[PDB]
Amino acid sequence: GAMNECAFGTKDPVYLNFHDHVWGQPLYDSKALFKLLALESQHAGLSWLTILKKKEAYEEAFYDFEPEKVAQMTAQDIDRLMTFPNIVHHRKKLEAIVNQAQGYLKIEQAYGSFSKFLWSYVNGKPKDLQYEHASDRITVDDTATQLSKDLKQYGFKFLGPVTVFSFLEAAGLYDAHLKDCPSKPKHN
Ligand SMILES: Cn1cnc(N)c2ncnc1-2
Ligand SMILES: [Zn+2]
Repeated sequence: GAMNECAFGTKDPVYLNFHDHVWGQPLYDSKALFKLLALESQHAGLSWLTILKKKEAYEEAFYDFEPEKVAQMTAQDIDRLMTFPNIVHHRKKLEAIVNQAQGYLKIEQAYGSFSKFLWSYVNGKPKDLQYEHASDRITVDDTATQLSKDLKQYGFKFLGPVTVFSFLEAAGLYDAHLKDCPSKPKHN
C-alpha cells in the first residue's frame, strides 16, 4: 500500500520503526538534531539502513552525541575509533563528526540554540512537501543548499546539499511522507 511505497519498500522492523517514529516527525531538541545530522554525514557510499543499524555503536563511540564531549575528541580518540566495532571505519567521516560538534557549539554561542538556528530555515514550521507518489520525491532544493553552505562556514564537514536535504526530511523540518502513508504526521 501507501506505506510500502512511502517507506522505501522495507519490511524490516528497525527501518519501519524509524519510518513511523522518527522520519518526518518534527524534532525540536538541539542535541537530538545534532545526532541525526551527524548520522546522515556517515551515509555516502553505504545504505541508509546500514547506518541505522550502526546507531548504537555510534552512540557509544561518540558519548551519546553530547556535543561538548564530542568536540573535545582528540586525534588519539579517532585513532582508537579506527578499530571500534560496528562504526564506519572511514577516518574523514569520523573526524567530520568532531568538526560538526565544534560547529554546533559555535552556532549556539551566536544564536543560543542549534534547534532555533535550524528551524529558522523553514520559518519555524514543518514544510509539508505534499507528495503523493514516491516518484514525486526530489533529492535537493535551494533551502538545503543554503543550509549546507552556511553550516560549512561553521566547520561542519561531510554535509553537502543532498545530505542536508535528507536530514531535513528525517528531522521533520520537511515532511516527505506520501499523502496516504499511515505515518504521515498531522500539520497545523
Ligand atoms: C529514509 N532515509 C533514506 N535515506 C537517507 N539517507 C536517510 N536519512 C534519513 N532518512 C533516510
Ligand atoms: Zn511514510
